[PDB]
Amino acid sequence: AECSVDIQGNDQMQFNTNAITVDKSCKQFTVNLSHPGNLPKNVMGHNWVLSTAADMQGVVTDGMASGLDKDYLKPDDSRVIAHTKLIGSGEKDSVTFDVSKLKEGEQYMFFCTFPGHSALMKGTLTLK
Amino acid sequence: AECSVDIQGNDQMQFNTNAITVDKSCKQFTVNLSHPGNLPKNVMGHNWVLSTAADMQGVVTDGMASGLDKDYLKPDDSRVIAHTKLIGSGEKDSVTFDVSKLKEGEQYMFFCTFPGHSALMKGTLTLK
Ligand SMILES: [Cu+2]
Ligand SMILES: [Cu+2]
Repeated sequence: AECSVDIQGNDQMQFNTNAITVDKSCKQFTVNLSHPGNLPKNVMGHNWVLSTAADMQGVVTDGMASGLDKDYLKPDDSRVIAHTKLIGSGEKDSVTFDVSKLKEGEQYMFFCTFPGHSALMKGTLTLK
Repeated sequence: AECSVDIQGNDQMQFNTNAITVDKSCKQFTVNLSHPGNLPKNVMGHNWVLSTAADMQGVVTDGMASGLDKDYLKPDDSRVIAHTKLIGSGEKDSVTFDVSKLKEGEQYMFFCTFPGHSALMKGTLTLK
């Protein structure tokens, strides 16, 4: 912990946390995502994407349209604050981002953009 | 209609109906399944599988273990009353089964066995 969090996406399309707090003293913050299940990336791939709560739906919709090869994210989507790659069973990936890109008193959501998964795989992130 | 129903499973991992009623006047019943989305079968394939409610979990778990080559269904699973093939985008399939294989007073469930889909892709079938 301290400026990092570990999250897992499983074969039941669930993240193992639904809320992340980012300490305002952290200059940067790292998310370490792993996949503890046994299903492959094409069937049950997961990623972790951060946007404002207001931008989440447009990022999910355009992520689906980008497809498979683009890790279901529109390239250079300006609304994505940070995101991982899409990972399969047994993989891991991290993203570190600057905490100065987050405002106090704004609502953020993290979610997975694999088709259909965001209904279940989503949570809030807040500065503290 | 009445002795047949048209169902579709889309890219949002949902069926367009979650309850089917089979009139006891029907000697046979036909299910026509289509996939109106753009995702491929190995990423978002769908099938329509019928069993008793009590047998659904076992069918889904064993189905998952059989893999894509088996259309995610255990070969000659006696718990499956009827099923289609697994189809991808723009495909369709149809299956007809005998209504006397259903009895009144028993709870039946139709569902998709592609990994993870049955959490949302399921519904009741009732003989009325
Ligand atoms: Cu996911
Ligand atoms: Cu399905």
